[PDB]
Amino acid sequence: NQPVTVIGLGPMGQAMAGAFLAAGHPVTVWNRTPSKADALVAQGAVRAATVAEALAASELVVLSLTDYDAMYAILEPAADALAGRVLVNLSSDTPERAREAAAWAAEHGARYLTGGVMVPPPGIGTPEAYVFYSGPREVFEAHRATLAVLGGTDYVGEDPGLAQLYYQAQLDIFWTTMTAYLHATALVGSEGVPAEEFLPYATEMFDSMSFLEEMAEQIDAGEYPGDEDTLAMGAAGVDHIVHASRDAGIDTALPEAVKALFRRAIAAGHGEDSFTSLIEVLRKPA
Amino acid sequence: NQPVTVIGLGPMGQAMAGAFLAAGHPVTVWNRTPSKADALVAQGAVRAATVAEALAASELVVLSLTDYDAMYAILEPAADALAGRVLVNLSSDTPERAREAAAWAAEHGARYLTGGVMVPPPGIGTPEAYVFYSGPREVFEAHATLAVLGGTDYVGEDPGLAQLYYQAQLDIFWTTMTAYLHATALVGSEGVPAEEFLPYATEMFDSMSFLEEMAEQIDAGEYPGDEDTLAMGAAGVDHIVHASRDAGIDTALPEAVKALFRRAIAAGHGEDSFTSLIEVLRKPA
Ligand SMILES: NC(=O)c1ccc[n+]([C@@H]2O[C@H](COP(=O)([O-])OP(=O)(O)OC[C@H]3O[C@@H](n4cnc5c(N)ncnc54)[C@H](OP(=O)(O)O)[C@@H]3O)[C@@H](O)[C@H]2O)c1
Ligand SMILES: NC(=O)c1ccc[n+]([C@@H]2O[C@H](COP(=O)([O-])OP(=O)(O)OC[C@H]3O[C@@H](n4cnc5c(N)ncnc54)[C@H](OP(=O)(O)O)[C@@H]3O)[C@@H](O)[C@H]2O)c1
Repeated sequence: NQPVTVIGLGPMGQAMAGAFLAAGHPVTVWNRTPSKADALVAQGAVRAATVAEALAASELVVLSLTDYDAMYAILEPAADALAGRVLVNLSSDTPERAREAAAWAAEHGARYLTGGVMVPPPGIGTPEAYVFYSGPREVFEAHRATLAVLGGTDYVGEDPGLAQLYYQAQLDIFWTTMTAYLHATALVGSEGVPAEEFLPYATEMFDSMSFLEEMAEQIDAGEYPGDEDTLAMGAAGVDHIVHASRDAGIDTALPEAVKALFRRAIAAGHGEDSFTSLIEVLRKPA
Repeated sequence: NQPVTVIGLGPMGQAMAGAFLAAGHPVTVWNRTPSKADALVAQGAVRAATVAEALAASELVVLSLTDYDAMYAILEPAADALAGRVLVNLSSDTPERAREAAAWAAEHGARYLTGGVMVPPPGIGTPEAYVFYSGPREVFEAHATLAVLGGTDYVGEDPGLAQLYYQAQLDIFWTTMTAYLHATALVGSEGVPAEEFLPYATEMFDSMSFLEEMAEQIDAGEYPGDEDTLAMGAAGVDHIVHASRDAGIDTALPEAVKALFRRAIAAGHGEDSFTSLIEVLRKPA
C-alpha cells in the first residue's frame, strides 16, 4: 500500500526489492546493469528506463549502491527529479558523506534519511534483521512501516551521519575481532594445532566477555578505577603475545599495533588505572 | 595428604595456596616478600625459610611469578634442590621460554609442566575456571591436586603448548577489547554514551556464529570467496579509517587492519573469502 523505488540492483538491493514486492508494495527499479532486474520484473517489478522515471515512480526512493560516489553519478544528472522524493540511502559510507548528501538532497527539494543495514542480503527481511536510521524524525516516522519490510527500524537521532557512525563502529568491532581470531588461530597453528581444535577455546573466550557493562559505565563516568586489571598488566601480556608471535614466525603487525597503544596510554599515566583507560588514547590522534 | 609447594605469593599464588589448603593439602609457601604469607600461615600453611627447603617440602612445586626471569632469580641459587621435583610453572611467558625452562629443569633433575591460567585470582577454585597444561603426559596424569585450581586442560607434550594456547587466548582478548573501546570511542565522538552502544556491540559479538565455517576453511586452506570477499572487507575498513579520521579519533588500530587487508589483496586474495587474511597473518611482512 505504498509505491517504492529501489535504485541499486546488487545482491542487497535485489533482496530489498524482492522483499518489498513480496510484501505487496508497488516496486519500481533501476540499475546501470538492467540484466540484474530481469528476475524481479519477471516477479512483477517495473524496470524503469531512466533514473527520472524511477524517481517519479515513487516518493520513497531506497538506495543500495556501492558508495555515495555511485549515488551522485546516478542522481546528479536527474537532480531536478528529486523534489518531493524521500531518499533513504542504505549504502555504506562515512558519516560526513551522509551529512553532505543530506544537504545536497535538501537543496534539490528532497528529504534524506541515512540507513545502516546490519544483515547480509539473505538476512534482509528476517527477525534478526535491523537497520540503523538517522535523519528527520518525522520523515522516518512517516515511512517506518514501509522500511520495516526490510527489517527492524532503529532510529538513532537527527544527525544524518549518526546511522553510518553506528554502522561503522559495529564493523570496526567486527573486522578487528575477526582479524584477532585469525591471528590467534595462526599462532596456535604454528605448532600444528588445527583451527577446528582451537575453535572451542576461542569461542569460550568471547563468551567470557560479560563485563562490558562495567567498562561502559566506567567510560560514561570518565573514571577508570584500577583494581584487578591495570593497563600495565595488559601491556606486559601484550608484549608476551608480540614476542610469542615473532618466535612463531607469524605476523607481528597486529599485536605490535595493540602494544603501541598500551605504551601511549602508559606514557599518558594510565598504567595503574583499569585497562578501560586505554580509550583515552584511542580518542586522541598520536 | 599430597604435599604441594607454592612459590610466588602475589594475588594469584596466594589464591592458589588458599585453594590447596582449603582442599586439605599440606601446603608450603615461599615469597621474596615474606609478609604476603602471613594470612596463609595463620590458616595452616608452612612458611619455608629458604627456597631450597620449599622445594624439598613437596615433590609438586607450583610457581606463580611475574615472568620466567623471576623464576630463575629465585630458583637458580637453589638449583641443587630441584632434584626429583615436579615444577608446574603457571607464570605467563613465551612458549620458547617455557621450552628453555623445561630443559634447564631437566639439567637439575626436575620434571616440568607448563600451565596457563585463564582466570583472575578470584576465579581460582571455581570448577568453572580452567588451566592449560603441557609437558610429559605421565607427570600431568600423576598430579588431582591441580584440579583444586580449576579445570585441567592438557594440550600436549611440548612444554611450549600451554603458553601458546594461553597467549593466543589473550591475543583475542586484548585485541577484541581494544576494538570494543575504539568503536565505543567512535560513536562517542557524537555524544553516544557507551551504555547506549553496548547493546548493539553485544549483539555483534552474539552474531559471530560462523567461526566454525571459518575454521573449516582454514583447515582446508580453501577460501571460497563468493558472499563476502576480502576486497569488500577492505572497502569497509577504509570507511572505518576515514570515519575515525573525520571523528578526530586515533586511526592506528583501523589502519593496522587496513594494512593487513591490503597485504592479502596484494597476495591475490581480493576475491577470496575474508578468511584468506590468515595467509598474511601466518607470514610476516
Ligand atoms: N550485506 C551487505 O552486502 C551490505 C551491508 C550493509 C551495507 N551495504 C551497502 O549496500 C551496497 C550494496 O550491497 P552489495 O555489496 O551486495 O552490492 P554492490 O556490489 O555494492 O552493488 C552496489 C550497486 O551500486 C551500483 N553502482 C556502483 N557503481 C555505480 C556507478 N558508477 N553507476 C551506477 N551504479 C553503480 C551497482 O550497479 P551494478 O549492479 O550495475 O554494478 C550495484 O547495483 C554495498 O556496497 C554497501 O555499500 C551492503
Ligand atoms: N589476573 C591475574 O592476576 C592473572 C591471571 C592469570 C595469570 N596471571 C599470571 O600469573 C602470574 C602471577 O601474577 P600475579 O597476579 O600474582 O601478580 P605478579 O605481580 O605477576 O606476581 C608477582 C609475584 O612474583 C614475584 N616476583 C616478581 N619479580 C620477582 C623477582 N625478581 N624475584 C623474586 N620474586 C619476584 C613477586 O615477589 P614479591 O611478592 O616478593 O614482590 C610475587 O610473588 C603472572 O605471570 C601473571 O601474568 C595473572
